[PDB]
Amino acid sequence: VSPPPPIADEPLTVNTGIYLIECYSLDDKAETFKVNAFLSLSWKDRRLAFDPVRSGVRVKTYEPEAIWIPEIRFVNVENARDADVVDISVSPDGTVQYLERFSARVLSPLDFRRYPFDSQTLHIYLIVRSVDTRNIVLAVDLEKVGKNDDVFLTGWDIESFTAVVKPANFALEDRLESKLDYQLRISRLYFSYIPNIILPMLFILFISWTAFWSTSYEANVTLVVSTLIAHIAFNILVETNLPKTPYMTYTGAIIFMIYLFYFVAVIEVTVQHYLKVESQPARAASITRASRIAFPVVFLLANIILAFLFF
Amino acid sequence: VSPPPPIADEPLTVNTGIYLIECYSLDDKAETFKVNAFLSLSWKDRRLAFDPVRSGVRVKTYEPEAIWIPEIRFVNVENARDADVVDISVSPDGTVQYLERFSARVLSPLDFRRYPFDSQTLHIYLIVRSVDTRNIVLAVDLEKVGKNDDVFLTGWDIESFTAVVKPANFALEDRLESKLDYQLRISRLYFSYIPNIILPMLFILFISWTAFWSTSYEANVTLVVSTLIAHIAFNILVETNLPKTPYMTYTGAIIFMIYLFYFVAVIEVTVQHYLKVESQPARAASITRASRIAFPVVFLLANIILAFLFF
Amino acid sequence: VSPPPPIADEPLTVNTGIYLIECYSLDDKAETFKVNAFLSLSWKDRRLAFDPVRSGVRVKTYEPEAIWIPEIRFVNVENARDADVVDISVSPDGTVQYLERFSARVLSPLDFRRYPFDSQTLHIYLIVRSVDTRNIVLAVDLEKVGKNDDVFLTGWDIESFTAVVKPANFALEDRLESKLDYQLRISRLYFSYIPNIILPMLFILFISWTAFWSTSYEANVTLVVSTLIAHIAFNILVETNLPKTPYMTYTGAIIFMIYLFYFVAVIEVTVQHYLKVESQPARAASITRASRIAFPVVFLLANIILAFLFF
Amino acid sequence: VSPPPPIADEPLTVNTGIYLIECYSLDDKAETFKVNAFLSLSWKDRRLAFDPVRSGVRVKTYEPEAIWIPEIRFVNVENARDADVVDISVSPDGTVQYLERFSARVLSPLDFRRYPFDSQTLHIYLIVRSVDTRNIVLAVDLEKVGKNDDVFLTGWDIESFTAVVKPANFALEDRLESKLDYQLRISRLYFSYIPNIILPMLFILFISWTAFWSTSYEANVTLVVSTLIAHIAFNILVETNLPKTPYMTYTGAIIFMIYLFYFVAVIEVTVQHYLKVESQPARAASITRASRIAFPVVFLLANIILAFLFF
Amino acid sequence: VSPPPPIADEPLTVNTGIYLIECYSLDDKAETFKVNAFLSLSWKDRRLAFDPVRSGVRVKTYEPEAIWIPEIRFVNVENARDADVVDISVSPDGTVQYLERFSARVLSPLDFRRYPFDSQTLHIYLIVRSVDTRNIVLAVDLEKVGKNDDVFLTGWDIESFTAVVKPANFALEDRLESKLDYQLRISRLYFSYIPNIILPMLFILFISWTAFWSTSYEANVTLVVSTLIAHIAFNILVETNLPKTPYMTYTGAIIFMIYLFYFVAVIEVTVQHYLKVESQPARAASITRASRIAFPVVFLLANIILAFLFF
Ligand SMILES: [Cl-]
Ligand SMILES: [Cl-]
Ligand SMILES: [Cl-]
Ligand SMILES: [Cl-]
Ligand SMILES: [Cl-]
Repeated sequence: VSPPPPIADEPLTVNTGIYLIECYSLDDKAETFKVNAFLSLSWKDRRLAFDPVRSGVRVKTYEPEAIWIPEIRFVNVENARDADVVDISVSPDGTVQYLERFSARVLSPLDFRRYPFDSQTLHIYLIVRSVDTRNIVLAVDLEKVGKNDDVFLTGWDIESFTAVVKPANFALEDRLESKLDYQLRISRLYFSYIPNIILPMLFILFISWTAFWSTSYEANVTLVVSTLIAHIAFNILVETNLPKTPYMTYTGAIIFMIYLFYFVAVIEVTVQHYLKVESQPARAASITRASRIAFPVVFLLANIILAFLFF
Repeated sequence: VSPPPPIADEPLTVNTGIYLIECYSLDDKAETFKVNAFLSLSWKDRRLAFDPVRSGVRVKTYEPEAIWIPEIRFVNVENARDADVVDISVSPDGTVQYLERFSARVLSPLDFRRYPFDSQTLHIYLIVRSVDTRNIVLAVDLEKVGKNDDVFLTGWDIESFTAVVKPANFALEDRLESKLDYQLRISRLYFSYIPNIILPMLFILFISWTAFWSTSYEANVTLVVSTLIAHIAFNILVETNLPKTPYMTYTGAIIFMIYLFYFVAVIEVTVQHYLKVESQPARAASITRASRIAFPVVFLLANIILAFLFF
Repeated sequence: VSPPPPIADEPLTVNTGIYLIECYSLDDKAETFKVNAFLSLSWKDRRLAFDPVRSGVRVKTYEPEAIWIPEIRFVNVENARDADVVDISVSPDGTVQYLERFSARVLSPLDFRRYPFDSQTLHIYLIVRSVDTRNIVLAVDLEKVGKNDDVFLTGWDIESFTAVVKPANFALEDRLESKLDYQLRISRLYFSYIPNIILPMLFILFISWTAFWSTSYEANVTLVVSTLIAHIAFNILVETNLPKTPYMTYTGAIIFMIYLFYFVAVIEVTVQHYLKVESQPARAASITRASRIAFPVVFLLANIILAFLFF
Repeated sequence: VSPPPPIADEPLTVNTGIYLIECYSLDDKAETFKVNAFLSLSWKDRRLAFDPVRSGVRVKTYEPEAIWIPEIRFVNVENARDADVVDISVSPDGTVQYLERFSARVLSPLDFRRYPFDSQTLHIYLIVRSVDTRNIVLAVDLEKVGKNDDVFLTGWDIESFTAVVKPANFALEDRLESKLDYQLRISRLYFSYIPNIILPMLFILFISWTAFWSTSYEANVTLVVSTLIAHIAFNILVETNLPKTPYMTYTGAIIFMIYLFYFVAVIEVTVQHYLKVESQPARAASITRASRIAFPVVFLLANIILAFLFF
Repeated sequence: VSPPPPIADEPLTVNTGIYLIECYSLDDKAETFKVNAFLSLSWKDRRLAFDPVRSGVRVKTYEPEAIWIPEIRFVNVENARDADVVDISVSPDGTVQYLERFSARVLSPLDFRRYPFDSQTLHIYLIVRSVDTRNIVLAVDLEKVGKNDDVFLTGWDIESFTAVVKPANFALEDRLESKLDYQLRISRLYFSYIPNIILPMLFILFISWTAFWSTSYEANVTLVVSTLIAHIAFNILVETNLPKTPYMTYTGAIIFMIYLFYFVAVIEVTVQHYLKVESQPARAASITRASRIAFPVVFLLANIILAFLFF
């Protein structure tokens, strides 16, 4: 089977449409997401036209083998989609109505700089390589584009499944290629963030600060070092629930600052001691009393600057 | 092969039935479960009818190729099912008796808010896309719906495999679609919950409370901080056995409250000390003696409120 | 091709036999095991019979397409087996000698209640669905059932590959089905159990008991709490080597009791102190001296009761 | 279905070209990377030549079956590529223009000796086995070699996709084989290295050094041992983000030196004590005061030697 | 197509040869290794013989369909190999020259008793099941057996790819089977063993021994228990880099002995104290002074006995 010849110097337009049946398995690491959906295509193959009175039928159904179907592919798929033809329906003028059900692991990039307040746009790029006998351009049939209301992505809000109606046609390896963009907007919904990650991580840091209402260097050391280990222990626990990135996340910035607040604390404790040791206990208690208000206020301000810096 | 024409303006009813052979691989994370089962279908194709005395046979067996079979699919499957035709049997009136054996990873959502007392309902949605020449509606043949007594899901009680006899018919991409709901009820059976998760997590919290029958700030600090690290260490150990959710679980609420009870404890210990340090040892021991009854009773009440709040 | 007609009202018997070539990949979690083996089948198709003098041949070899072969399947397989026909040989009386080489992930349940002294029986269930024209019953040909001497399952002793010659025939979806049971007996061989898991877990518990030959509440606390953390640390280390179950294991029972022996220990230490603190040092040292013999003996007895309870 | 006969004794040159569509899944462990790309090939099969006036066509398009295509393979692929023919175009002189779209997991080795400053060269080796009737040599058509601007490898800078135009021809199993080298240059971009790995690992080491401005052997021990455990705890946390190699990495060298700086520290602390214990408190404080400048300066120099040694 | 008839009562010899292209993915756990290679076969089918002057050709190339090819398989493969025919060449005497490129996950057993000094022999078993019309024996063509110089197995030294020229012919399911053994010798090259695993594990054990140059039971307890936790912590870190076996490894024996050296140490510390407590400080310091030389020397000897015991 060969492409349908053009009556005039015109390209064939293939009216696309993707309906998400079930969208799942979003790999925050691999920047992948698996989607099970419907692809719909329509074009005019005048060779396939018929007289309905003579044929005794209003619409003829054909097997993929039997007729010409355009080589539609995806740019950002891992390996080729696991498609299965659902229906092929030729109207008496030659307007083929194709529908397939596919499932493919897509590769859209993810940004976690604002984690756990991050929001994504998941791309699904449709392409069609123009043949040597006639060029092919894509088009979005807005009716045949949608999503099932039951489509669920646990911990995310599935905002909208839209499509840039504008196909960015370009040249590749001395041939025209028509490219459509299907964008799936999702926004994070991490509820348990504060009780699971921040709130307990804050208490461990606060427990460390009880070393300013103490003067025992033996108690002070246990207090600061022990809480530091408790901090690292808890970080190991929330390793799962955290973004594993080559850049700095919003949450990653907070965690880092907390490591520093342990470091500064130890300095205070060591100073408070070395002053008392060197018999200057005025400046010793002056520094401890200061820290009481200093450490918290500074932390608050720092976390404000920090926050606004990302948002 | 074309669909069977109606006698009048009626739709074709396809009598479904799923028999679970072996149900396994329930991913508590991915909200998936793999199932190996039998799909049975029945409809009336009057073209296929015969006079048994003339044909000399009671039932004729046909190859899938040879006769018309309806395109039945699943909505919530990951990738297409690994089906295989077992038998096709046409009775003398045209009633085709189809049977296939399949295996597919299903996507039903899971709720762990009541963990480890949670109970699920696992959905398997059957669909059939109506042809352009006649519409198709589904039906449940209650007899052909069941499960093998040996079907095992370790740590769960497989309650019932039922089906909502009511097919929710709807319109999609300008065509009718009939949808059936097959629900598999499972309820958790986590026996070792108390000895594996709660009982050792309780002892570690109690060990921390022995700081109210002490007055040594050096011992008190070691006691509370060390048990806090022991708590976090044990949490890392039961990380496996716990639900990894964006919402709060019943168990997750208990764990959180325990983090707080360490925080409050440290405050007590710091207060008991700062009072003794500031030479007010009456209010110092008053607070320690109070906590002895306070901390436990409060914890008990809190865990009662907590419990009833989920149940 | 259609089934071989009976002489009279008798069923066709298909003589089975499975020879394990290589048995591997036993998932203690998923309760699966992968097996690469030979399936052999024999039945009498009198239509296929020949006069060897006329045909000039002793045995005729046929292609699977060419002749009738019974639909043999497995009940507890994950997805369909990766079979490949090795040989089909018809003797002059019609006795077909079929042989295929397959590979399938089986689903037999595992019991770890006696871990690491547990022993399993791995089931491979063979079925054959009776046709509408004649019923089919299975049979074991003891000669064609065996295993390669090189079949290895690391850490297990492959005891015996046997088969219950009795096929449990039953009714399913209005038809007879013959079911054979192929059992593979394996017994655990965990040598390094004592040096890897128990022996170091015992020392950590003993180190904690050196708090009865001490009177320093500062030393006593460090001793008990630190060893408790060491205990939990080591439990995290042997998490791999341990059974992850919703029930109680033999080993899991020991581990739990050890958590309790830390709890009781802390009570002793706190009591020894609170008595010395309240100036009753007779009952203080009496309790410490007692524990010296008490804690060990009690532990021994408890571990005896415990052991006999499972065995 | 036979190769094109040579005009003279010269070999057939097949003009190659790979265009990376989407490059992803770089396994730092398995030394693999998955790539989805276009392979383009061109050669002259004079048998396929035509007179365009007589044939009434400018360019003839053929099915892979219909014409001779050279057996092109990859050396370093895991399993065979998931290729799909996009277009085959024969010009009137016999110049075949082949294009396929493939996806294969490649096996290029990785070197992490300079981690996280490492830079790789990812090899994709193209081969063609010379037939018994005529030899085949490869060639790079620089125009048909490139990459999509959107090709992303998270945490890496995709420098250049080049090809050594020189095909290294050699003999294998008594036949000529032409081998082309496609090199993909990538350089690491680990931004968060200092805040995620080094900076907190440095603070923990510094906290340990506060034992030189102390004289309490009880505090000194807690200080050094606790930080050592905090060190090991943090190493467990950054286990993910680190190279798991049988050789020494740059980072691995730093980590090792840090383990040693804890060891030397403990010696100091033990010495400072044993001197004070043996009533030689001049050499006791002399050693502590020394370490104050010693430990840091030595560490700095050591890390300089260390650094220059890899770079 | 049927097998080539013999001249007399002789068997057909098929000259084998495997050339490793890329050998990778060695699972130390699953005892598997994936290999991408060339399989070459040669036999004499006198039916296929030709007169080169009449045929006008030196060598004729045939499609797998067209001529008879022997059913060669592997014994220790997981699932069937992903083979692809590269070339079939018949010389004028009937000597067929077959070549295929395959990729299969092999199952050879591994021994880690001498870890990280272990050395393996990786088996690839070739078999051919003799037909009912003529028997088939295998043979090694030493020329067609080899490996690519670039074949890499990270952390191992690929010593030699050899083959036992002696095919172990045997009877299975009433038929002859010829079995060839292809052995791949590999020896471990774990360079970073000492700096990554032993050297830091030694320091942690030595840090514990600084309790013999101390008399503070409070310091002594912290010292020994803390280092024990540091030991367990480091063991968790090197869990990756270690062999997960049901038997005892060389390394596993060292680790165990170290657990014991902590146990003995605690006893010393407890004794040194209980003697000083019972006012016998001569035997108290005598035991501490002894241990100073005892513990190290004993450890050295023990590690010598230990070492020689495995080697
Ligand atoms: Cl695609
Ligand atoms: Cl489906
Ligand atoms: Cl099966
Ligand atoms: Cl390839
Ligand atoms: Cl094979």
